[PDB]
Amino acid sequence: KKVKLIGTLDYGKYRYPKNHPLKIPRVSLLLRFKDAMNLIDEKELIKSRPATKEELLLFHTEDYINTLMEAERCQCVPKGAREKYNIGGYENPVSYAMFTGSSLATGSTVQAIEEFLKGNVAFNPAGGMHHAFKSRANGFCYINNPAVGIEYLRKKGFKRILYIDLDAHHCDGVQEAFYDTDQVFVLSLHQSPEYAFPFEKGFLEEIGEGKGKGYNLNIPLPKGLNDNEFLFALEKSLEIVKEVFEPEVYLLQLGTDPLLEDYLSKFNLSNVAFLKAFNIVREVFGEGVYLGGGGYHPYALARAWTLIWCELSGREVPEKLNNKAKELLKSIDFEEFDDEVDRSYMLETLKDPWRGGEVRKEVKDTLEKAKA
Repeated sequence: KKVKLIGTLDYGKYRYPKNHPLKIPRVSLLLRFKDAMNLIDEKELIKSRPATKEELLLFHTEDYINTLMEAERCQCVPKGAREKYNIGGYENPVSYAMFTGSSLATGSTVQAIEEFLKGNVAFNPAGGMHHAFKSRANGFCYINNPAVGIEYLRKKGFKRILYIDLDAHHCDGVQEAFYDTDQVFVLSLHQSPEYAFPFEKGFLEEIGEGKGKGYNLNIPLPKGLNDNEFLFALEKSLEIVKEVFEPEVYLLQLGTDPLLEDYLSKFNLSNVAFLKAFNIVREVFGEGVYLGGGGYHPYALARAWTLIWCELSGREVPEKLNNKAKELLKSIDFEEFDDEVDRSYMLETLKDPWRGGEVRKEVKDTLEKAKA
């Protein structure tokens, strides 16, 4: 069984614009970072390929896909598309990430699935664009690779597919996509919509509809979440899923936004708890298909996914970053949101110290209601 990382430095040329949180390098940064740390070899890397039109149409509608292609190459917001497809605003702007970069991340998810089906283990850090809808952009996402991937598996004959989303934001796009079926089960832990995007979905009472009622489980969590609370919630929710669903295969999305250093979440987790969460899922369901996700702090993203790569790859995690790696991170013009918190300590070690605490009653209550 080989372990593979799907990626390419080309993502670096399809960055979001200016002000946008996705302006920073991410998968290209991960690749350069693992290379600088000498934690990856050429034969472990599979070059990302674009999703084909056919693969895209496994989930998205033609008119929507055609609009993304036209908007991108002509660099415009076609008449009626802002309203109809949610394209053009600050959130889902016109850029080359809208179709080319998105198609590359999505093809990489199909590649990750292809590798898994060959019996190998793969990680597509560019994947996990979980907010896009069948025919509309949303939450910085234009193409929903998790949904394309799940439909890819359904076409292959899988009838029990589990999707687990550990990103700090709700996979509203994925929820809608499989809300109606009992063939797919979606579990998402995320900041409560009472205070975080998408605000409109992500509540605990959304458990599906029709045949799929009972096959969607949202675990909304509070501000200031610590490591113990996140892992408590994870272990308990996995038990709920396990008692009701026996997956033939599962996909796991690993956005790094739940970390303390990422301002896009009110969660204050450590990279080490992030790593334990990943391993807890594997202990419960064995090996699955691994995807990236939201993560908007370059240092946080790089070190955390590096822990994931080291776990999968079977190599020891160095306790410190070498010079090439620190200089790489320092070269990223990022600018911390808070004028000065000082995140330079992140350059001094790969793993951060645990960030635990007591498990609040709120969290215990949510999981108890989720069970019933």
